[PDB]
Amino acid sequence: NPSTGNTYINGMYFAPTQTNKEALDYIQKYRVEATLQYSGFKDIGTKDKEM
Amino acid sequence: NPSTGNTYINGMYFAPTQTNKEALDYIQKYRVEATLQYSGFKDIGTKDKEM
Repeated sequence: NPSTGNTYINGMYFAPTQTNKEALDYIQKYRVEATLQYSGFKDIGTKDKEM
Repeated sequence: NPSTGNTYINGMYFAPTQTNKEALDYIQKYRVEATLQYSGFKDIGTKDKEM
């Protein structure tokens, strides 16, 4: 954000290395709870991963 | 920064309020010391303001 840049999040990854290429596959859904900007710490969805 | 949101600093304004137009125009130089990128907490100069 150009004004008072605080790098508001757009998304995420989870790095693949040689080993976890089997372990990152069993996780199908992702529940996230975050702290937004104008309100506090809300519970935000469980939608599927994006890959 | 493009590869990782880290927001390296470039400069530093000081906001002029109605009640402090005398104090800021009184200060000529500014001595700075911060955490650098690859070096440590070095000291860097005392150069004049730039207005």
